[PDB]
Amino acid sequence: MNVIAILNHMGVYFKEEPIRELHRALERLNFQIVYPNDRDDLLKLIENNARLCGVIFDWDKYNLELCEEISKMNENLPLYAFANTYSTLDVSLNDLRLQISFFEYALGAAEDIANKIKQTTDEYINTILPPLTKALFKYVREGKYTFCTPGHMGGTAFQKSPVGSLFYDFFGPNTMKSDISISVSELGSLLDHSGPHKEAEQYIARVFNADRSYMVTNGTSTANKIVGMYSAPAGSTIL
Amino acid sequence: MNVIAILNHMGVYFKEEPIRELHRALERLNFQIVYPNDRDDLLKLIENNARLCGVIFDWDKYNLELCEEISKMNENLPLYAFANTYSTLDVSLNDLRLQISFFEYALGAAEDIANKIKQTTDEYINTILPPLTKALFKYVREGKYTFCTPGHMGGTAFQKSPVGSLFYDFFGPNTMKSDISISVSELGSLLDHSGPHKEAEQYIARVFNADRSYMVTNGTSTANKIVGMYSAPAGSTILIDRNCHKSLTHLMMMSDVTPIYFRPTRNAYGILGGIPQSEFQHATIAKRVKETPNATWPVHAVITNSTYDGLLYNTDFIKKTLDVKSIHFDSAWVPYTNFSPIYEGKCGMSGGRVEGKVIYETQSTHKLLAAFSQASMIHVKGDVNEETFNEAYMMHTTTSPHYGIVASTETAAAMMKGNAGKRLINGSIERAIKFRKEIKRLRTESDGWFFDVWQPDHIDTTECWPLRSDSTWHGFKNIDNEHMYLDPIKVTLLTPGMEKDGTMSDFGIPASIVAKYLDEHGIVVEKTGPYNLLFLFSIGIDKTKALSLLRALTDFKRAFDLNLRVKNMLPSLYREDPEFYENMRIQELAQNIHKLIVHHNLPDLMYRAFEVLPTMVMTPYAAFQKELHGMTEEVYLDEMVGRINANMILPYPPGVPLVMPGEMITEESRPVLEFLQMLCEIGAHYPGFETDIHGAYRQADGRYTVKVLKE
Amino acid sequence: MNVIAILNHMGVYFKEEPIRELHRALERLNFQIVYPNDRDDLLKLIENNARLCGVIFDWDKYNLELCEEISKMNENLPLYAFANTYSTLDVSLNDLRLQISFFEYALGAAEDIANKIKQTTDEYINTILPPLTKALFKYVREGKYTFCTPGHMGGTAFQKSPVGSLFYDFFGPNTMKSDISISVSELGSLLDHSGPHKEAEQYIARVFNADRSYMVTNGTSTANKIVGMYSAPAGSTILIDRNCHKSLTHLMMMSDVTPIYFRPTRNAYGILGGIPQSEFQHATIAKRVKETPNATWPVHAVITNSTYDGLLYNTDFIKKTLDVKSIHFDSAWVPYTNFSPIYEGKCGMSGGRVEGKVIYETQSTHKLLAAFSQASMIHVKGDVNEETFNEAYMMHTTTSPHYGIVASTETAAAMMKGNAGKRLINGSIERAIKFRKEIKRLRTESDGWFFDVWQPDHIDTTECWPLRSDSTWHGFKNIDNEHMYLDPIKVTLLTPGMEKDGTMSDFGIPASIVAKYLDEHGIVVEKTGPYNLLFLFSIGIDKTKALSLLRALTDFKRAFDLNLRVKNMLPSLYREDPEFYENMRIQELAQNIHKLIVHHNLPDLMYRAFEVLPTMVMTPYAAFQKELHGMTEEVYLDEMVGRINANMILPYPPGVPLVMPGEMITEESRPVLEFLQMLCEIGAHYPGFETDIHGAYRQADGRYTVKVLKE
Ligand SMILES: *Cc1c(COP(=O)(O)O)cnc(C)c1O
Ligand SMILES: *Cc1c(COP(=O)(O)O)cnc(C)c1O
Ligand SMILES: *Cc1c(COP(=O)(O)O)cnc(C)c1O
Repeated sequence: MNVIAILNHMGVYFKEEPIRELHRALERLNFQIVYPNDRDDLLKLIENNARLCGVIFDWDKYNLELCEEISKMNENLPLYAFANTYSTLDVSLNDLRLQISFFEYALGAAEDIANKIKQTTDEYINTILPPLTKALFKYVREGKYTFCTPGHMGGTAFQKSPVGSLFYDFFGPNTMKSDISISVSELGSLLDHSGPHKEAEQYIARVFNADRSYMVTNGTSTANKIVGMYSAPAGSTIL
Repeated sequence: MNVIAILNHMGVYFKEEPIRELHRALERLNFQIVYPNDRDDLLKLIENNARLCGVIFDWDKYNLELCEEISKMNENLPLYAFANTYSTLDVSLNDLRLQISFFEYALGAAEDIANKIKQTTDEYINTILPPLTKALFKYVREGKYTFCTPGHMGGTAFQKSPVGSLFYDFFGPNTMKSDISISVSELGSLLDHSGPHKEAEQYIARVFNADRSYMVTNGTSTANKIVGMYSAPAGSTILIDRNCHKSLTHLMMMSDVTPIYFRPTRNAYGILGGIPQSEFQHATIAKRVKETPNATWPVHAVITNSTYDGLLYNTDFIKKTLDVKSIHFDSAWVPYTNFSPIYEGKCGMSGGRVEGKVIYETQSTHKLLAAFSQASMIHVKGDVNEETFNEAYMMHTTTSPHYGIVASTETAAAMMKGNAGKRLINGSIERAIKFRKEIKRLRTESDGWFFDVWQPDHIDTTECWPLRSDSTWHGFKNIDNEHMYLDPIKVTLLTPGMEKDGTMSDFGIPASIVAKYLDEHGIVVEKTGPYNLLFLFSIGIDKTKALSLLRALTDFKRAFDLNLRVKNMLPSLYREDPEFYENMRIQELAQNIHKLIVHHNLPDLMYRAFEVLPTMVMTPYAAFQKELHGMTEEVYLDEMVGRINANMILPYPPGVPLVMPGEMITEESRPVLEFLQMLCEIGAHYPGFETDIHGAYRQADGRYTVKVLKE
Repeated sequence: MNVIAILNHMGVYFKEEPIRELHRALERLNFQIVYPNDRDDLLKLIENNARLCGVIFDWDKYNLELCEEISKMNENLPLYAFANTYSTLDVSLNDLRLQISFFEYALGAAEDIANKIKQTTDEYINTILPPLTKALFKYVREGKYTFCTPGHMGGTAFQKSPVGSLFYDFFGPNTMKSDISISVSELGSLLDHSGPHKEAEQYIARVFNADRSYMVTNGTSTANKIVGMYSAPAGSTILIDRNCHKSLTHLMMMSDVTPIYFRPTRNAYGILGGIPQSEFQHATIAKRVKETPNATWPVHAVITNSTYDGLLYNTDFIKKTLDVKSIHFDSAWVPYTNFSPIYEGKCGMSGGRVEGKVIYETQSTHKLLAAFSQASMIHVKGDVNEETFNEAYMMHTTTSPHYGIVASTETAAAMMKGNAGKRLINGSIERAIKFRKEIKRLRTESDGWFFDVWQPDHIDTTECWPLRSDSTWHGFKNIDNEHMYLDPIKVTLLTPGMEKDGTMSDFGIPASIVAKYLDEHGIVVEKTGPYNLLFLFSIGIDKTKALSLLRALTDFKRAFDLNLRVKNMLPSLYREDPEFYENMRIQELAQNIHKLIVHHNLPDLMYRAFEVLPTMVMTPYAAFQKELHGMTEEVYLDEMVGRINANMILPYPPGVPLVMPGEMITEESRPVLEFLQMLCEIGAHYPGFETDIHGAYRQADGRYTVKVLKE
């Protein structure tokens, strides 16, 4: 997730020069820059490419041809449209879910714009991800809780055995660090149904239209036997 | 400041080759080179980009299309125009302030041209900056004076402590070196009023049209106490306005004076109007003198122009009818009524010197300008004693002023002179009027309810809209004509909830709910409460911050029409009480609060609690003296009829004082006490909307207690 | 803060290879790598270099030589010690605050180690900083709030004007972004005393040993007015010291109180001592009450501890003999009498809570510490009312404080906490005692006259030298034992010119000539005049600024013994009058001024003028009321016997008040007027050394005029 789109070329210099200054500032924080062509070019960069999170275009050029087609696909994609002096909204742009970030064409302030894009991108990551997954990714980058199960502890024992180094370098460092048990306080437990695990049951049942949705960790073949041991008395009758 | 512009391309080689040689010479001295396109390209590099100082163009190509448009934006802007053999000036280029530097197209002399541009740029910096700020910047680069105050001495002690290195590296090396005191000879002292500080006081008064002006380093709240302690002896009489600030109340509590409160006008939405013209008469002021025990002739008058909302007065009528030798205008919200033709004769500085009188103003600096906090001014228009007024200024200013704020106080005045400063006031007005038209355009075309702007039906003109007597938008009963004006930059948004006659309605959304939604995206509401919203459109609000407010208003209608949840809209309000705000939606909360306003009747109790002034027993100065002795007690809110309060009641909403410290609530001020008991019931059922009254302490049962004086 | 230290070299390859791999990984996250030599090399990288936060060393090599010396300086300093297989702790390493992070020498895992160092470094930053400063740094990096105050909003308006870009590019981007008001929820408000501002009052009072410490944002001159406006009702009685500051005089002119002036001790050199122990008795205070009309029992006492020269008193005797429920200590020059064992029982905060009394102190911040200007504190030691004292603090502090100074006020209290902060107090004392020994060493070994330090004959000890009764260095006649102390960091250089008995000599150089000579190299004398030179040896004076002062003193003896010209020695004085100072040398100017002091008799006319007290007719508050009406006139200096003055006379030298506003010069105070007429004659012959008296206006003939009240 580091693709920034810069659509259209006004042909002037006071608008393209800030783009050239921003081109060298976004690459310092690991971000790919793409230059789409016409309106149909930007539409192909959203359905096909899924690692996009930034769309830069002139607000006084396509204010109704881009704010409608993008909202039908991704209703939370951060838009980095650049407005002008005589810029305004439209009456047909009220019932659309968008995230437009306005800016200007000022020289020297390209460094401050790069910090706002990185902060806005972090807000999009924290929104599309559930709170249970957010706690797992944050524990890897921020988490030094030792003396906890499992025994590998993010792949510590694999760095001592020669055969264990081949199994740790196959998946990745972030793979073994995300394999933790219920030995963490800020993540709760699955059997306790509290904390992040409590909000996960309400987030799945609401989207899938249900009242109480669980998470079976042994496939469907095991989940069928859980229901069968609830409404089947001894010597009764099942269909 | 290192941007050099090279406009156009002649196509020839004897003119473009010196440009290529100069391109490699200017980069050696840290200068950015830009290549604009046509004539409209260079015009966009001045209004948007402010770090530009060099314009290179052919003189025999655009000698009239560039020398006129640039002169309308900046006067001292250097113009590095290249002339030819058959080149001359124009008759239409005599009354224009420009700085044209001629050169040639000689090869090999590109190094000598770069030295001339660097010196010209240095002369531009030493000219547009005031001598006080210029001497401060030169002292940092050239200044090795030791054994001086403060103790940090440019950040010397911070390099020895491990924790001090994090605080020094945050601001910068040039930040701590500029924080010096009066231990410098070539910069003078602020209390001495000599040297660079003497020329700075005469420069600020010339920009803001005044005779003498000081630099208060403790905000406007302190500047109001310096003037009040100059024309109000012990046992005199002052004419302070009712809509006073928290600092203005302390002025009455620190001086043994007998104030006379006025009766400003107001409507039903809570918008503070103004003082009628009948209160400024001679028979009206003299009538309240005999009725008030221990009161002589008023020798000072305090007028809050403008108020907290943003409604100017008419100084052309006050300076002639009001017979007060010391008239004060608390200009804590209009530090710009000078550099615009639609603001002539609206403030105290606009006009001439009034004989036998004097005008005082406390223009705020860190409010609607661009400077550090705790900065104010004292504008004096008249003939006052210099040896007497100087002693009153030292009673509120320390002997070691912070030059980091003093340099910014004068900088805000230097940013206003010239065409580059006039476009900041007019630029904010054009962006404000444009935002006013975007609301009326998205109101009729929309399908449903929409926000409204407290403005007349005709806003095509570009001036202050007068509050006439044949209009229905202001809603003021019996208002004086040509006395109350409207501030264009002070856009007052009205939320649907009330009618045009002052009653209520079935469908309505309070302004307190919208204020919480704006804080989520990052919008701070200045004033909120019943059905009104206030925003600040100063010179710092550019086109990005202005358009960000309209998008947040359109998103509130979408989330309300679709009936969303509180958790999926207001995450900050959900964290206050997740149990109560669980199964509650955005339409259930907006309708339950609206029914409480109609049931408790807010517009009627608020309008009748501010007009009837409570009986003032003693002076506000005597109320604070009894508190220091220890004769104070805490009683309940329902048990206080006939007692003398100790503090000032500042209920939110709105934001005006209710009972002054020293008054008594008798049988005449009955609706005054009913306003306090009404807010305690409406602000106790739903979390997040608690009652906010400065003076009422919350206990453990819900009943608020106030501090009164013992009998 | 990005210095990582790697000590020693094992010589093996399995330990040095991970060091080289980590060298290429730490540089990717901006970190400086250093390689010290032996054990003494690492110790020099902590005291001198404060930007260090990482020490890498072998655990099985120096487990006891490094874990003890480092803990004595910085306790929270992270230690990246690398252990081995057979590694263990020590019994002598239990009572030491350390942060040891164990690692291995695994290849390829250098990337994971770099992430742990960056996370550990972030923990050190989020620990040594107070929560109020932590919220300010996080708001700059993370903050998207629009429509806030002030109008600049981190420098938005400065990017639109050409003159505004020069003021924004000087400080830095992070400077203007940290200047926000009380419009932020996650930072609280200063007037509300909640959130981060609530924990800041408990963090400063705990370190400085207090119960309620506030943050004044207008210097010490304003904090003294808040204390006086709390325990001094109208028509009461206060015990203010005679050697009061300019702000302390205005406190008496703003409150209708009856002050009682003391009679501190003094010598002939101009160094004022302190209040004797006989003035604190019950028979002395009650005697002046009956003699002074309209005066009751004193309820507040203002004690200047220490004075302007730096002389500590004895609080162990005042808190028991002085029967005042509100004893104030003006600690504007000793913000460190707590972090050293040689300062116990010398201030009001040292010790416990006095039964029935309260201690109020206004310790300065931008005087002898490291913070922005206009910063002070209010220390409360006792059981007082919180709701009553809160109203007095809001009468001098604006509603929109400057967080750039508030963050620096609490930072000064955090830079002194811990052993890393205590080394700055003890380090400044060791550098001060060393400077005192260098003067006596260069005095006897030299050939001729040399400067002298006002210190006892025995300075081998490291403590405050008491002023005994059997000594001749202090010169105070009839002084109380164990009452007056000496500040070691307050070195007073006594220039030759007077004897040890109080009379005059034949060969000497006044201190006024030396004061201007030090300014040529960049040294400003704090206090000069007769034959004294006061300096400040705070934490800002490092080993470079201390040694530079002695070198400038040795150059004055060389230029005076060789008899040089004024033009080739004092170029600043020569530019004032090149015609008069043409054929004049350094010996002719030094001998002519010395004869004028003996002729006019300065020590006798100064010791007798400041000793007696003029007849106080009315209170200082009533003197300012008559000035506002306009009954003030300007009379000559020779025509004022029997009149009432309006301003305070502050003659230079020395720098202490002479006549308070509201007193009368009759037949008893005859030497008082003789001191003013003597300075008008000695300061008129030679330019540059003119008479400097705050209150006397210079005319066109030479005679100074003062402002008195009309009869
Ligand atoms: C495939 C299948 C299963 C097994 O699914 P798993 O998730 O692998 O356990 C169970 N029931 C039915 C009807 C299936 O088709
Ligand atoms: C905001 C305001 C003040 C306080 O301004 P500061 O400069 O922060 O002291 C004082 N008076 C009025 C009328 C105000 O609106
Ligand atoms: C220097 C001084 C002051 C003034 O200090 P500021 O912080 O600049 O206001 C006040 N009182 C005393 C005793 C001083 O020495």
